[PDB]
Amino acid sequence: QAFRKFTKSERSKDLIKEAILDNDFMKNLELSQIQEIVDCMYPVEYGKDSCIIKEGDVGSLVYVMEDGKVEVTKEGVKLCTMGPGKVFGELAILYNCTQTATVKTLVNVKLWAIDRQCFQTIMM
Repeated sequence: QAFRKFTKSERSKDLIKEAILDNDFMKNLELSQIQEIVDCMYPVEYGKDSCIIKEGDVGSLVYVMEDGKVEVTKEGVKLCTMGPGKVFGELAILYNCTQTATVKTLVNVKLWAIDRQCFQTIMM
């Protein structure tokens, strides 16, 4: 039952909650689960032109964008761009499978990540 609270700003808590409630796979979580996810999220930064996750890789974190923009690609096609308040990486963890798409930064990016063990603890 791995878990750890990371102290963060009120704006960041609101951003994580908005991202959860905006995603069809996550938006029906109980309030207690939403808060546990908020608490277990920790900050990560990736410089511009950096792959966050690559298609075909095993999942390790669930990500919520905080600042900057990422491009999601598959088979060399831009699927979309993702800015603040968007979740990604949850499917690989929820369905214990590899990443369907690559996510690469277009500019310097800040995001919130939750370790798969903590996400698994909360979903249980």
